Amino acid sequence: NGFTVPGFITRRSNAEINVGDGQTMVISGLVNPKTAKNVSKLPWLGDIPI
Amino acid sequence: NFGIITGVLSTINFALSNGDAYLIANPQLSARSGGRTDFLAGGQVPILQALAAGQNVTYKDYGIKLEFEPRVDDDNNVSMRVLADVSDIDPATSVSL
Amino acid sequence: GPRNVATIPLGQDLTQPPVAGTGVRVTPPLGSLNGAIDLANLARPIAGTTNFGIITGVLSTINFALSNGDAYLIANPQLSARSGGRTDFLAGGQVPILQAL
Amino acid sequence: GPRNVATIPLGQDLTQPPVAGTGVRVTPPLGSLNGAIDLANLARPIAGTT
Amino acid sequence: AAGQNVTYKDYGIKLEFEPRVDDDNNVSMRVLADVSDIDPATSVSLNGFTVPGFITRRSNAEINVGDGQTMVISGLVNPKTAKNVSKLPWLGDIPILGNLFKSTNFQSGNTDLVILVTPRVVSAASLENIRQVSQAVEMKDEYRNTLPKGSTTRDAVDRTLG
Amino acid sequence: LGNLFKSTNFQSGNTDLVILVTPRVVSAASLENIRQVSQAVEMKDEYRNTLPKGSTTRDAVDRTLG
Amino acid sequence: LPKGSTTRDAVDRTLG
Repeated sequence: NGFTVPGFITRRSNAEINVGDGQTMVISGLVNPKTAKNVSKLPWLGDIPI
Repeated sequence: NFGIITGVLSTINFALSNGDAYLIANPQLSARSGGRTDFLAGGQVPILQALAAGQNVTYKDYGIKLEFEPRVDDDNNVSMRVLADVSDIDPATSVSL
Repeated sequence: GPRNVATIPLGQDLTQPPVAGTGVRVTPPLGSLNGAIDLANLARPIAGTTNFGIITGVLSTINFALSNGDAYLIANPQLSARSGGRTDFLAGGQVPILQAL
Repeated sequence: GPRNVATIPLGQDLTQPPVAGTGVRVTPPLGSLNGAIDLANLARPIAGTT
Repeated sequence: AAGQNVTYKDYGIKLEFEPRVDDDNNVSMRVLADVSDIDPATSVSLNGFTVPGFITRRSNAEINVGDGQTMVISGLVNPKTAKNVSKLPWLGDIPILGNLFKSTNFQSGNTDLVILVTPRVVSAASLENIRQVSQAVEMKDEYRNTLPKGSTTRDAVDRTLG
Repeated sequence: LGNLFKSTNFQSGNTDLVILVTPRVVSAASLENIRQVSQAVEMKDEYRNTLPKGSTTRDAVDRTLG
Repeated sequence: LPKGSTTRDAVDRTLG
C-alpha cells in the first residue's frame, strides 16, 4: 500500500569443515555465464548480407 | 423484398522469428565427511503468505542453490546426497495481484 | 426491391404534409461484416452493387541501443572466538517487515 | 468503386432536399494501422493511392 | 478456511525413481513420469489473479524387469468424431443442391501416446554415463563457438567443466 | 497460389539439459583448492588494476586478502 | 470415416 517491502541480492554459504592450523580453504565458488539472442525479420529480405 | 448484402474481409501475415539461449553454471563446494554444506548465489523475493484468511511476509530464494551431504569409505568411495537447483524469475507467469 | 411511398403518421394533424415511407423492406443483420458496410446511408433501391478494393500499409521503428555494466566487490570480515564458544558479527542494517500471525 | 447518389431519408418530409448517400461501400477495419491512416476525411472514390 | 496464503505448483517434466537391485541384476522399481503444460483454455481469471489450467500425462507404476530390458508402462489410442446437421424439411435432402438448405458442423481427432522405460546397472565407466558426458562437452563447445573471440563471456565459458 | 487463400502458424523448439557432479577427497593443498585460491588472487588483481593510482578504494583493495 | 483418413487408421488400431 505504502509499506514498501524490499527484495535482496544474497550470496550465502553455511559450511562445516575441519582444517589444519593456518591453512586456507575455499568453501564456495561460482562461474556463471549466460547469453540470449532474439531476432525478428521479414521472410526473404532479412537474409540479404549487410 | 428479396435480396442479399454480403462481403468478405482479409488479413495478411508474414511474421518470422527465432530465439536462442545458452547457460552454464559451475558451482563448487567443500564439506567434511559426515557434515553438510549449503550454498546459495542468487536472491530472495517477498511473498505474501499467511495462516488462514482470504499479512505475513516470507521470503523465497531463487538463483543457484547447492546442498551437499557426503560420507567417505576407507577406499575413498563417496556416498552422497546432492541437491542442485537453478531457478530464474519468469515474467510470463507472474501475477500482478 | 422495396417500394417508396408517401405516408401520414398516426396521430398527426391532417393538414401537415406527408413523409417518406416504404413497403416491405428488409435490413439484413451483418454478422461479422458489421461496421464495415454502410447501411445508414444506403439507397435501398440499391444502385451500385459491388465494391472491391484494398487499404493497407506498414510502419516501422529503428533501434540502436548499446550498454555495458561492470560491478566489483570484496568483503573481508574477521573474527575472534574461544574454542567451544560462538561469535556473531553483523555490519549492515535492519529493515522493517510487516509480518504477523 | 462506390457510387454516390442522392437519397431521401425515411420519415423525412418530401419537400426537403435530398442528402448524399452511397451504393455498396466498404470501410475496412485497420488492425494495427488503426489511427495511422485517415478514414474520416478520405474521399471514397479514392484519388491518390500511395 | 475463509472464502492470503500463496503456494507454488510445479509443471513441466517431472520424474521420480526408486530402484532396488538383485544378485542377478534384476531391478524392482517404482517410477513416476509426468508431463504437464499450461493450457490457456481452462484458466480462470478470478479477480486479477489468473489461475491456470493444465494438460497432463501422468503415469505412476510399480514393476520389475531384468537388466537392460525395455518396458512400456502406458499407451493410448483415442479417436473421436462428432457431426451435427440442421436442415429444412424437404429441400435439405435434395442431392448436391441440398447444401443450399442445410448447415453441417464436423469435428474429428486422434491422440497417440507411449511411455516406456529402460533400467540398467552401471558405473561411471558405463556407456550410458559416457554418452551424456560427451553431450555436455559438445554443448560447451557449441556455446564457445557462438561467441566473439575476445569476449569475456568466452573466457568464462573456457573456465567451466574443468 | 494457395498461399493467397490459406493461413499458417508454425512453432518448433528444443531444450537440452545436463547436470553432472564430481567428488574428490582433498586437503587444503590439493589442486582443486589451489585453483580457486589462485582464481581469487586474479580477481583481486583485476579489481586493483581497474582503479586509479591515488584512490582510497585502491588502498582498501590492497589491504584485503592478506 | 473416409477411406484415406488418419482417424480411420486410429480406429483400425483399437480393440486388438
